[PDB]
Amino acid sequence: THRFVQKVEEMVQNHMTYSLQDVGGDANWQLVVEEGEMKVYRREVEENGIVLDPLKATHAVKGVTGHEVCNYFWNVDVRNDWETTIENFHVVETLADNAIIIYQTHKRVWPASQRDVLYLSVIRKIPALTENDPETWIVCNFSVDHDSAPLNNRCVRAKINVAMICQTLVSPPEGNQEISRDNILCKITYVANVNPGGWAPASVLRAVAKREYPKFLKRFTSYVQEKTAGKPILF
Ligand SMILES: O=S(=O)(CCO)c1ccc(-c2ccc(C3CCCC3)c([C@@H]3C[C@@H]3c3ccccn3)c2)cc1
Repeated sequence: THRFVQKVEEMVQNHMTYSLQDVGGDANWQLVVEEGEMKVYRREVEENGIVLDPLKATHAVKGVTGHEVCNYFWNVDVRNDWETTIENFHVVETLADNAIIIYQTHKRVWPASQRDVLYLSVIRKIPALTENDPETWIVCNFSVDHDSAPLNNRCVRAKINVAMICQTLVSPPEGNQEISRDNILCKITYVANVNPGGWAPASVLRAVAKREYPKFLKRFTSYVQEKTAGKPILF
């Protein structure tokens, strides 16, 4: 269908295999911020003196489904309503109705150079592995090469592997009556592995992540709740 079908399958399954695991009981993850059901963890990792710190967060969001949260996360048309760190983005290629390649630049984090990034963004529904398990909706954004990447002399090229992974729990339907948003809960696992791609001072990157990831999770999840309130549910 397109040349990244196989790569998308591998990235998506790697997340299904490894990113969903619980880390509440795992001392290898440091719990760095908690704000109610929002739990943000990371591991301190450097390669060549450059911070890579794997970031993993869980959250539980009332009144929205995983399909909704993934649609709003993936849909480039609403990106600017919730995103606060992007300076410019351009859709570089459409691969399928569920997969695009995006070029974007991020607001500079002083005193490091601005970063840019070039990634495939894909949204998939992953069927329940057994009839006992929840279905999953996942967006994965992972860096790829491309010939129509911009020359941007201000920016160092970061590389990312991010996933927003959602499972949705509902009260079952009571005969012929729909499920209300009061009875739905979206369990989120969000993972972000970011390679700044060059020099950046470690303590500043760490302080910035510790502040901006929870701000992002809070703003984005509230944004989905606000936009879906009183709209029919899209399961
Ligand atoms: O969830 S997504 O796919 C949403 C689509 O954009 C995504 C999230 C985060 C990034 C990201 C890119 C660059 C940087 C750093 C690297 C060196 C200097 C800039 C960071 C650091 C961690 C801080 C950060 C955290 C959360 C949101 C934005 N910024 C994060 C990219 C994509």
